[PDB]
Amino acid sequence: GLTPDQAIDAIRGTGGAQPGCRALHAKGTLYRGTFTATRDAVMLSAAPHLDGSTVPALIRFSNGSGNPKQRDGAPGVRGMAVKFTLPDGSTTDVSAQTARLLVSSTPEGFIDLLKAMRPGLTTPLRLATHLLTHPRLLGALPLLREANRIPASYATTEYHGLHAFRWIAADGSARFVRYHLVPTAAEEYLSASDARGKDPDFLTDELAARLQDGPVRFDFRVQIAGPTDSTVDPSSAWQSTQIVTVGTVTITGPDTEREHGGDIVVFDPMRVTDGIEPSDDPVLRFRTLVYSASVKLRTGVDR
Ligand code: HEM
Repeated sequence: GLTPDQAIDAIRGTGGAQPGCRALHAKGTLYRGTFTATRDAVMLSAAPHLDGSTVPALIRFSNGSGNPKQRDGAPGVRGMAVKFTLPDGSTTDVSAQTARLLVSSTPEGFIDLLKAMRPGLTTPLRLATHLLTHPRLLGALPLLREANRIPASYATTEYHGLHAFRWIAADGSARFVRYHLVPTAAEEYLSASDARGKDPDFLTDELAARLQDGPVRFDFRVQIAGPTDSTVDPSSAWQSTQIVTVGTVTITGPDTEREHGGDIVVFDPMRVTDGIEPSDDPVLRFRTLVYSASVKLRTGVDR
């Protein structure tokens, strides 16, 4: 179907894939913190970072746009990606953003919507046409709106991993889960009016001041799949309400140790670890390949 390079082309054609920048989620900042799982998390997965010990956590908050100069006050998706360092030095990532469900069940559908939302030219028509070709999306309009809200702070909105992951415990038991990173701070958003007058990078200024005041916390919750919940379609709503907090990410300040010299920081949803396996999700599988392409472009090195 769609190839990694074609995805990058589509992204570039919409304003992303800027020189030296992540093709998408170009604008973002790194923060330092730690993660500690609840005592029962070990019953769900044998992953080392979920055994109750405290591990290092690198967090990047970003704007989904491919434009590194994207204004924070403009409508748009926000991202929160976390990289956990394990005892043996290896790392595992959790990638999440503001939409509750993926707009499409396939990489092809996603890219088509990305292009339909390209220049402001005839966007209304292009989007309308896309919707007629993608009925399911047309029936969840409120979710598309929710995904592009303007948060008062990166710390005052929630993020979702969307894809299902298979969590396997030491006893060999397994369950499929979807990731949700929820703030302990009250959720808060800005009106179009208030957002309009904000500085272009008001979210990073806000977060810097917020952290100076004290740590920021996000609870890591997993939604456990129900009997008819699809483990392969991230655009499909789940009926399960079996959602449990498995840990907390405590962020204490901006990072200054990473992305210097030749250090490359990439949050890949496929970077799992023992006790966690990716589902047969086509978008999930496609992402690692597209990210490798995006990284190669911004760094020059490939993997
Ligand atoms: C098939 C569709 C998708 C494509 C083509 C895509 C592409 C990209 C690209 C090119 C980047 C910049 C990567 C880099 O250079 O490090 C990126 C970043 C990101 N993507 Fe996706 N993505 C897709 C779907 C998703 C989904 C469904 C999520 C939801 C969890 C997501 C969450 C993120 C996040 C959180 C980042 C931020 C990375 C950071 O701050 O370092 N992406 N994506």
